[PDB]
Amino acid sequence: MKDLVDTTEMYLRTIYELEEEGVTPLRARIAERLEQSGPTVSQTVARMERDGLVVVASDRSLQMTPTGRTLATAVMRKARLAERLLTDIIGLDINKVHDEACRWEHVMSDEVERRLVKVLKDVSRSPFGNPIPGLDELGPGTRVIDAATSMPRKVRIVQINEIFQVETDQFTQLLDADIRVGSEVEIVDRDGHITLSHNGKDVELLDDLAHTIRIEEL
Repeated sequence: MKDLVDTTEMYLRTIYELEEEGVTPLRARIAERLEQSGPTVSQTVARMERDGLVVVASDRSLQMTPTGRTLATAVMRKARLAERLLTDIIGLDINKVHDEACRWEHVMSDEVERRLVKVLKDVSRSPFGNPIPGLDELGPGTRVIDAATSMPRKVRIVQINEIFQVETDQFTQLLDADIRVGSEVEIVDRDGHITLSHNGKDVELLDDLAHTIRIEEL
């Protein structure tokens, strides 16, 4: 949980900050920043290149691939929401906030993040002045097929994406129990998702629709 994957996250955060600061992301630069290289950044970077997280450009700068950038962004979002939490609510001494949040970034789930944006006064910037990125990405709430569990719960519909369906029979089925963009009950079992809407009615979705309809926690 934090001694391999989090090394990767630390490296990605460092590259992100260097770009943010207007500094060319060079390996030596990353090395002093993290007080590493002995077990050089070189071996770690080569590993990230294999995983498709970054590419070493012609000069020597590190360019994050789109997937790497998406991961780097989530890490910065978690760190900065942690800083905001540690400062506004916990009240930890500002001189200790940076280091604590650097550890916390590796353990905060997306769900905790969603609650923090709801509980914090302002999530615009961190206490250190930098903007908190990826708030949008947080919330396409999620593919129904994944967000569903054997344990029922309410959620809100962000998109049905009927445009992408081939199996039309369920459109009217949904329309009857309403289900357009409102709370509903989600549940799994024999891998078949059912749904209850504002009108106590059930609709057993077919794979196609279950993979496509996207909800959003509330």
